[PDB]
Amino acid sequence: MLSPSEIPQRDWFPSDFTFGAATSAYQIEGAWNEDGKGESNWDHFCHNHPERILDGSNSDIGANSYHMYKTDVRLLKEMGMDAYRFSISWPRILPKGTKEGGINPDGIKYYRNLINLLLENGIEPYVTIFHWDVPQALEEKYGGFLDKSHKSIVEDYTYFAKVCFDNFGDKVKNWLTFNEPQTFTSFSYGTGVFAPGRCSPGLDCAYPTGNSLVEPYTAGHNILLAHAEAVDLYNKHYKRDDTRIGLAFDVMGRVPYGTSFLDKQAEERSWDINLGWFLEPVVRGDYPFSMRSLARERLPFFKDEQKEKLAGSYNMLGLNYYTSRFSKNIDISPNYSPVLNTDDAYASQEVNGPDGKPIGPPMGNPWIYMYPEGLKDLLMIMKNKYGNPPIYITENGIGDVDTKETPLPMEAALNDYKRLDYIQRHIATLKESIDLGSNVQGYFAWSLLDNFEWFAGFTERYGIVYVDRNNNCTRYMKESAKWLKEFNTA
Amino acid sequence: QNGVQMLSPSEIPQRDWFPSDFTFGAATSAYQIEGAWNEDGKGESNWDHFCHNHPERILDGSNSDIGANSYHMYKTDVRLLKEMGMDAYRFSISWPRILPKGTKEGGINPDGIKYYRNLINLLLENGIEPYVTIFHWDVPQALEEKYGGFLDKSHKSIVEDYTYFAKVCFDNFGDKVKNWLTFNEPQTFTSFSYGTGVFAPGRCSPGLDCAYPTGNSLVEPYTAGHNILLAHAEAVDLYNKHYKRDDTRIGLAFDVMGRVPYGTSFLDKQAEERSWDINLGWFLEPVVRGDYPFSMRSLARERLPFFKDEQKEKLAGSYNMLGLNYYTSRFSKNIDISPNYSPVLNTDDAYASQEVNGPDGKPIGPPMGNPWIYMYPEGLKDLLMIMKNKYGNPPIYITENGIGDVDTKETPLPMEAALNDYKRLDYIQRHIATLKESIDLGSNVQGYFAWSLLDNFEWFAGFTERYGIVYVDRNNNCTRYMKESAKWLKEFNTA
Repeated sequence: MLSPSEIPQRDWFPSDFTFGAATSAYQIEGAWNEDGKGESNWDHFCHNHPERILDGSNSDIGANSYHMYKTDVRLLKEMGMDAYRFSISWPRILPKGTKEGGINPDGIKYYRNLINLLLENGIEPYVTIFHWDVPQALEEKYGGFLDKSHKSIVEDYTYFAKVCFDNFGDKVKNWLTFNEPQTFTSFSYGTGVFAPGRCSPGLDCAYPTGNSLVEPYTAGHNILLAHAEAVDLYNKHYKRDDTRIGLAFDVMGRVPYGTSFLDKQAEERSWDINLGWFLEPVVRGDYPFSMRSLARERLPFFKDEQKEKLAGSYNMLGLNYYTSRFSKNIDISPNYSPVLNTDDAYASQEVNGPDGKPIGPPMGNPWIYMYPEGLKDLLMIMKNKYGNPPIYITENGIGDVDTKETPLPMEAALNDYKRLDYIQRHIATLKESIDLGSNVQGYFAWSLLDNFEWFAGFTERYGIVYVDRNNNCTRYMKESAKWLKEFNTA
Repeated sequence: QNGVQMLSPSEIPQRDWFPSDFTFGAATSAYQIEGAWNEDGKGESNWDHFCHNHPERILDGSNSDIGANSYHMYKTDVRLLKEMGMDAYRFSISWPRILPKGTKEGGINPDGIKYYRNLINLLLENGIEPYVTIFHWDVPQALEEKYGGFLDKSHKSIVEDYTYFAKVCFDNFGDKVKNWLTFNEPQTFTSFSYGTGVFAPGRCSPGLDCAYPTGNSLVEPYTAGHNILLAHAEAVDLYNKHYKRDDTRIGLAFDVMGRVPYGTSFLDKQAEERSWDINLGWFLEPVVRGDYPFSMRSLARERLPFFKDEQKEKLAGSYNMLGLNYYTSRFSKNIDISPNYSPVLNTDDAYASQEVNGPDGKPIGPPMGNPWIYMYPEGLKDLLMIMKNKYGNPPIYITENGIGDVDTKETPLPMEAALNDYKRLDYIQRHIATLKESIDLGSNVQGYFAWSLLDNFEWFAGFTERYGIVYVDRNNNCTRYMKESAKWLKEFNTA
């Protein structure tokens, strides 16, 4: 269901508000080895462990955007988009990932052509420096963001950002240092469903030698050190009175399981372990109190000089919202003990509350339940607790299932009203939040293109534009994308 | 300052401002007023010892060997309450004056169960409901000298005697008293007795400046507190089957300072929460749900004992009414977890400081005279709303509230000024009015007790402070005179 008068109209938001779509470098690029591109960490994972991909697939082609960016810009423009959020392949720019491994010239040419073409068509680029693709070269030289020396990674990351600032600084006016560090670290060294795939012994991931209790924090700590270092560099030599830098946090809105004041407390620790873990540091200069008290020693401290670079190290914040959960309290005692870094929030995240019903109508996959109301909740917390800063909904959408046993007909795939409904609703929620005081300034539909979904392989289509992989990645606009064209063009 | 800015005439609390069933009274402490520490073979309490062997720990070196010698003037005491039209009267029973050994083997003091016996009937013969406090910091030196008192490691050598000093009370008294209070201000007791050691016996960690610097400021306060909690459920359960009655009620008295964030930051809001926890929740949460509050279990960790499920049962819901002792409030400023900070007292586990001055330099409220009471009636409302909205909105009795006029050797307080306590009158009228606003807001408060119906001994403060609404002439025959406050209260109840 949906509704006539309740349908978001472009003239519901200010003119300067921005609307666009987003994608990930590894998910759409392909050309995994074309033109001297280095081996990313995911290239390795997929190739050597196809048994960690729901369908054993990989992104050696993706949506072949590396060769078809011309059309990607073409869709966007006929869709009348205001901006395009894409990410840059660290391996494609720095094959060895280091300054001295050399700067691959082809990769620079690509992002220049894409950026220029996006600009000639009046589309603003919102670039994500790092979107999970860590050069495999660094992965073996000192264990990527798992570097316990805190320096190699920070310097190797900082130099990468500098190269980006140097070759795309005049055209790119909006930067994002990292994309969802909470996940990346949690999924790469906690559950281990992400590359490299480490985890505590006994658990089931590719390299069960890791430590789901101490690794996520180590990698996440470096990330924050790299952000502060890159942003320091940005503010000192590249920042213009009209350019911005920041980062995107993954986030699900938490809600009390029952009614006990205990579940409200769980909710708080939940928002903390999820959003605050990385937000609090870039805002005040240190992690959430809760975490320092529940993960005690397993969470490094920061030198005063670091606490200083991190605080206020942003002009805008990116929010990636999909669903929400119920947070039920879990008391401290001898009967319980944390398995994952995430179990430190001494709270469980349910989908179904005490009434047995789902926190929202299922959207098709194993985790997306529609609850746009949690979106407003998050927008009010940013507003009332963390200074109501410029927020951009950098990701939002759903993923239609399309597998071997239950392939999804192209005619049906193209008629995504479950998605069209989902988008309209969240976009309407931004009109409610704005009226409620939020400082949101834009929305990005997740996956302008159908593409690789990490461990989910090609079983899900998140795009608003259909990609025929068994053709020549030919593209066909979905109903959602067509509404978005009417929304922007009207 | 000296001048009192009082409430506008129209703003002055009237009696018909509250329901006919609300109750108004005054309160006192056994050791503080009784005196007669030994008369009639009464066992030595822990404070008798402290004061006698350590008069250096008393600001004026005195003790309460006589106090307000109420032991012989209970008739006069009740007569004042009658005149003032008081509805109830809170008081405590002296442990060593029922069992100079706190145990069966030690027996009982005939004249002990006599004193309190007459006291009650007399009170009941004037329409004055009695609210008795089972334990009020007075421990029989018997137990303290035996197994350290409430520092019992076993968790029963002391849970036995108490459950016995208690049970035996319900025997000779639980027949007239319709409202009981197991303990009074456990937090203060523990933290002051085995943390900063200002309270008998005076145990604080090495390096610290107390009488016996060999204790552990970070653990003892947590064990003594642990014991008191068990001793409570034990007793209460006993009273819930051997002395229970439909028109009776039972609970405990919690001391509590209001908490308000120091600054605008959300970090200070968080500090405030841990502060309400280390103070009120430490003991409240246990009797409400069965276990201490999350924050403490995370900040104090191992130092905070656990409970057996057959204990997490006898504590959960062990009360029909709760007692609140409110005096002042504080600003809670966040203090982060880091290599540069480590706890020294059991109270430092709140990772928060309790300021009196705000970031604007000014006091959270006007100083009332002594070293710690700042008038902030709003804090009382905040508390009542938490009891309401978070802890079930149970029956609350403001069991203590008042101020202490300073009276020392170097700065004697003339009886004339002592008798005109407009600073105290204003403090009471303001807190009483705050209850009227709390009642309209939904709070389930049902009574108010003025702290110290009598001028008396003030623990480590000795006789330097007069908290009474009735002046006591110790340099006479403890002759009593009503202060201006007590006179208004008589008009408030009588009008």
